[PDB]
Amino acid sequence: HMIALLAPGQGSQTEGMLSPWLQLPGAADQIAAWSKAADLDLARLGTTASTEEITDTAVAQPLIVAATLLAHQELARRCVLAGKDVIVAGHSVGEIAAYAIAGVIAADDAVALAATRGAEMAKACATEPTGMSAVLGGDETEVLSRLEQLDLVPANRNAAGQIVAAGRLTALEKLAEDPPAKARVRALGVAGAFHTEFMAPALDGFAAAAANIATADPTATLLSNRDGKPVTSAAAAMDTLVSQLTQPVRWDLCTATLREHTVTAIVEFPPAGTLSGIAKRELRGVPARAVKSPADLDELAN
Repeated sequence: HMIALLAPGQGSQTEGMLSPWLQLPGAADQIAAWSKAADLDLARLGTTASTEEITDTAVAQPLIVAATLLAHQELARRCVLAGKDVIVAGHSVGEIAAYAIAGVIAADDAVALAATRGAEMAKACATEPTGMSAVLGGDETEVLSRLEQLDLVPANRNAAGQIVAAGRLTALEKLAEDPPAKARVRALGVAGAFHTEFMAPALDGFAAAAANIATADPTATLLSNRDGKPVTSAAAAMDTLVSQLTQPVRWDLCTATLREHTVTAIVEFPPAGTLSGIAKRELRGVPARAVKSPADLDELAN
């Protein structure tokens, strides 16, 4: 059989998200090591900081990856999944955590790389007034067509009827003013058009950081948001990760690939979001587990 391990992206972070994890043995110590690598007080950020302060992309990205890996670390500690085949996939910034889960990069380097990705993208959000807006429902063709008409990018293709448009706020506003029939448009609380050319100025810093990190070929099937296909080599995986900075997240293609395999169970790492639910739609009959507390890293075995 095969267990799908899914790593969440931005939008799922919440105040105190690390509290229930800093109780584990070695947790606090790892956050200290990661706080150093990312030059960020992740400890206070994930426990006391306000949801508003942590919504800053420069912070939520490494914080989300940190939460994800703490769980993975503990999961690795108890060897609960030792011996079981897995397929790994992450959404957006979640890919960095997915890479660490799949053994491409060390956890400390993953968090620091995530912190760089956040600081660089934050910088990029300042070069143009951009944003992202979820578009739910509506006739797919009409919605997508409308997006191109407005110079908007379908930065996220998450599932049928589940897309995220991104571009200049100016174009996002014209979208919300006249939405395609039946389509709901909701502006997301993000500083810019992630996964689009508008993040281009963040490439240099992100690319340089990635090129200096020690990598290894994935120890497990690792999918990419690029096209839902696996990246089989360290180099291919990293090059794709850097490139994803300005490219659409094809989450729909990733889940389609999961279907191709014999995924018998779905595990979504914290801060648990909506990946489990999205993955359920295509992998019907497959049980899912939302990891939001250490008291969950047990059932995963059975």
